[PDB]
Amino acid sequence: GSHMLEMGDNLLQRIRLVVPSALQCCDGDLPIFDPQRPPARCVFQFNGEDNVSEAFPVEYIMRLMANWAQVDCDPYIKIQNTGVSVLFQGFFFRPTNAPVAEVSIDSNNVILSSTLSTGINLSALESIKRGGGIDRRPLQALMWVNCFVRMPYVQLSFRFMGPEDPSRTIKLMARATDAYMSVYRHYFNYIARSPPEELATVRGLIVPIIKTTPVTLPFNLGQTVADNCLSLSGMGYHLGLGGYCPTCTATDRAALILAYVQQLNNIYEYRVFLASILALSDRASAEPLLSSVLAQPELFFMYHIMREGGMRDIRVLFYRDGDAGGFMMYVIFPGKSVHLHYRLIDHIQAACRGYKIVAHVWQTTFLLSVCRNTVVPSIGTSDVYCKMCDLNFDGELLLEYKRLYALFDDFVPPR
Ligand SMILES: [Zn+2]
Repeated sequence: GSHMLEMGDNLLQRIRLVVPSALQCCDGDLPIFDPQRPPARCVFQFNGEDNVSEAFPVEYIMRLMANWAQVDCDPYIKIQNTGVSVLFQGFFFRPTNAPVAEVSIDSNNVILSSTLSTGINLSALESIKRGGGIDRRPLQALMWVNCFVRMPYVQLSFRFMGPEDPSRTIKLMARATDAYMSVYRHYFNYIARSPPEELATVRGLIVPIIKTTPVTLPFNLGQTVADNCLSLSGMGYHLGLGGYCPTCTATDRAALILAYVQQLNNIYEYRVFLASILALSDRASAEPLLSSVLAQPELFFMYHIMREGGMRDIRVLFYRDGDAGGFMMYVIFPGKSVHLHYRLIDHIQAACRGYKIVAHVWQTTFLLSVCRNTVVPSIGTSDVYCKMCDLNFDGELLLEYKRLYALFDDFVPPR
């Protein structure tokens, strides 16, 4: 009689239970759910507002739904950029032409533009799980989707999470199988009796199973998400999770434009910037060259952000951009290792919108290439040229730029 209505509500309530509150439930008017005839329409919806950074327990919800259904199904969850928010939409079967993300353990990031969407179903999730050798024991490794709502964009990351205490989870599955006497069914029937213990269990999957991921150079920083850091060294090329990176754990558009028009003041701050233009003047007056580089204020933004972020010993090289005109810039890192804090990557991406930032390695030197793909008030070229004449430059600095321009004259950004 009423049982069927109760079975469906118990499901949706347990789903809403495990979804963090920042992703607000926004379901409409839903019908009665028949386990033997699961619906094909959308069964739940959760919404994340702009600037939200939260994780969705995609795998747990999928397996909960598969456990509820008394027939074969392939739970599918669609992740959509609404233009003002991220929208998670759940289904028992993937709609006809719904998208499925092409992700793996190592390539796990997805960036959605405005109005676009991606998705994933339990079948694809399981395939990714068995290809990466992930632990398949129930509750040892479940996938979540970390979302960083950064309108007009939505950043996603498909990550496998695990328990802080695996032994505490092996014992839970031991008590669940005892009461019952796949193995997931034992857990879901047991945990159905204690919503509090179910919440505590899902909220306990908070240990990333893959804290670092390899990348291939050249690496476009546009493939990162807001909490990704980047490490380049003799240990390889890796993306990290800002929260779980030991190095990491250890200014809007206005302030950037304000820094460009106020560069003449605190001339020492970008002494290293002007010294590059001197060294570039030799090879082939310097005033028309200085004007061209200042016509690309994003290049100054990058240099300003790098040093505000602690990367004080960087060097910048300017090369004519054959395609877009003007100049591209190489940020040369010192030494044989570099770590870009996740906050720094976020900053340089926002500051240089319209420019591609790509990490390279050339002649034992790590670098970023900044190539062109809101008006900034122009400054007086002559005002900067005159300050450049009065500035003093040590020979070591000028020789450094001599060696660097000679070293990178043969460097060709793959693009
Ligand atoms: Zn880091």
